[PDB]
Amino acid sequence: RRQPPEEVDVLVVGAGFSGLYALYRLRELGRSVHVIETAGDVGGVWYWNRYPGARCDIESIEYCYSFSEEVLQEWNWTERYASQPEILRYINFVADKFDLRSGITFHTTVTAAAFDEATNTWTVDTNHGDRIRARYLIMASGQLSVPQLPNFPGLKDFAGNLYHTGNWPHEPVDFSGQRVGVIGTGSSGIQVSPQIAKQAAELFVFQRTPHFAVPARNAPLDPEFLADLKKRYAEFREESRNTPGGTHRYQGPKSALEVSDEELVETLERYWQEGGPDILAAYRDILRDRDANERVAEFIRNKIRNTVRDPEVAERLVPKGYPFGTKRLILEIDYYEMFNRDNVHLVDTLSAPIETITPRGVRTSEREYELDSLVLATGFDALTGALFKIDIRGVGNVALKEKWAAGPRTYLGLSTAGFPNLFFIAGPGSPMYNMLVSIEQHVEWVTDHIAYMFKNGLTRSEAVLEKEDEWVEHVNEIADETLYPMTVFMLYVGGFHRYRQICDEVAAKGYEGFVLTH
Ligand SMILES: Cc1cc2nc3c(=O)[nH]c(=O)nc-3n(C[C@H](O)[C@H](O)[C@H](O)COP(=O)(O)OP(=O)(O)OC[C@H]3O[C@@H](n4cnc5c(N)ncnc54)[C@H](O)[C@@H]3O)c2cc1C
Ligand SMILES: NC(=O)c1ccc[n+]([C@@H]2O[C@H](COP(=O)([O-])OP(=O)(O)OC[C@H]3O[C@@H](n4cnc5c(N)ncnc54)[C@H](OP(=O)(O)O)[C@@H]3O)[C@@H](O)[C@H]2O)c1
Repeated sequence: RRQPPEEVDVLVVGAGFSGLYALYRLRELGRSVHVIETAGDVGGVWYWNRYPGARCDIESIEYCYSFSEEVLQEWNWTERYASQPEILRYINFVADKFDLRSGITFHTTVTAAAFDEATNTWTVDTNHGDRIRARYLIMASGQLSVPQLPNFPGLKDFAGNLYHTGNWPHEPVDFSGQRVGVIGTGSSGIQVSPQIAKQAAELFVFQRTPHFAVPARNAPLDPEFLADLKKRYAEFREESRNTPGGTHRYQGPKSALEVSDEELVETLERYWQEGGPDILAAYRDILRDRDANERVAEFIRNKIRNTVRDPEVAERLVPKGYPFGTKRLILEIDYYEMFNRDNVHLVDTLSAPIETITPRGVRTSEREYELDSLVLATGFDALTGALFKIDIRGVGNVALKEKWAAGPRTYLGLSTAGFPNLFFIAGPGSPMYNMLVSIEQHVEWVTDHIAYMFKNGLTRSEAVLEKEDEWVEHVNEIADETLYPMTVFMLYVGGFHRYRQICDEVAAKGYEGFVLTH
């Protein structure tokens, strides 16, 4: 294990996509930088979420780095949507190309960080006892980096094998001949269940809230397509940077209501057959009005009812109530087709809640389920989970967990008043669709600001309380034009293109909203 240095210009937490780029760029900018990563290697979510079927929901050609021309040319994506193993190879390939691991401390977790106004420096501590002093602290700790253990009664009494998709074994697990239970039907559960059902004797999928999922229609990547794209990859990426989703996507111009029944069915079957989340933008007001939303929602519901041979099973797979697209749209591969298998059973925990885990399995208010293995696909902590596991003290030793107790309050989602020289990558308050585009934009803005601080001899950068309140209010206001609040708003819904413009303007105006001092 590598030892974190005593002093550094910038200390980064996290060796996922965000922290690795920050490390690369701050090196290129002539700054001393170092990373602290709990995991044994690089990758972030793609190092932890090694469960079978883990797959990206953004097309390979978009979900990738663009800062390096060599990488864009030498790497060859193979499928429309990259599997977790491939994304990890891609990440390790970048870490190898640029010798990043020499500036990373693995097998180490940041536990405390306190800002000292006297020296304008952060003092960062780790569980292993290391103490690092850094002028700036970059939190690349992620949004879903804390696997959340569902507070199930009697969980410790389970006699079989317990797995969590967010911390999957680094050696493949063979479920052949087992009775397996999967708890959770989000992205993780929908992706891992079809893979497990190929091995297990009996698979029990425990679902509480049913969610929307459309077919991914994953396909090999035409190698000649990739060849032509590489001769124009920089232009293609700038295109992507000028979109609301940070990805190429057709923008439906027509209102979901003004169309006929046959036209709405044919347009949506088009998307349903083409696959992917682009169906979200089939019509311009899917996420703008409940009526347009429900019209597109019923079509998907009926596609479910038509795929599941058993109408009893189908109707509980059909989401109802909350609107379509308000939660990140899941892509499924043979998931709804799974429930037509004879070794798969859908357990509706809305009708029969889980009372306790037992030595032999899971006991709902209906029966006890005997399971050889239990797979928890129960998501992660909120976007603040990685930060709340750290004792973060700012001016006046006020802990961040307190100020953010009523929610995370930031300026631009990048900084928070009372906590200078601290920046969040891909955190709350910023756009979160194609995270690789948003991550590159965030790393560049932050490391540009840090280079700016060193260039001008300034040593303390702090967001202004009033602008923080203004930002929190603006983010809230733009949200009310959408159906998102129907589930301190954390997500910026304005779109990547408009957000980047905002951030560039702030930077082009001497970092308006910040207070730089020495
Ligand atoms: C299973 C899964 C699938 C996803 N699929 C997609 C997708 O298809 N498209 C998309 O756009 N986004 C997707 N995401 C979102 C994902 O968070 C981002 O795409 C991106 O990978 C996040 O990069 P990051 O480096 O900011 O965070 P992470 O990859 O989460 O990296 C954070 C790292 O920081 C470490 N860390 C945290 N706290 C500490 C600490 N105190 N000390 C030391 N180390 C610490 C963690 O161990 C982790 O390695 C997915 C996320 C998950 C979990
Ligand atoms: N690109 C991809 O393919 C991919 C893959 C994995 C994850 N992700 C992303 O990472 C995020 C999390 O994904 P995720 O699937 O792992 O988690 P998730 O989306 O938060 O869903 C967790 C599921 O487990 C259920 N659950 C949680 N606690 C439970 C309990 N105590 N009892 C019963 N059920 C419980 C939840 O039911 P309820 O809904 O009723 O609460 C939910 O269905 C998502 O935003 C997703 O976009 C993406």
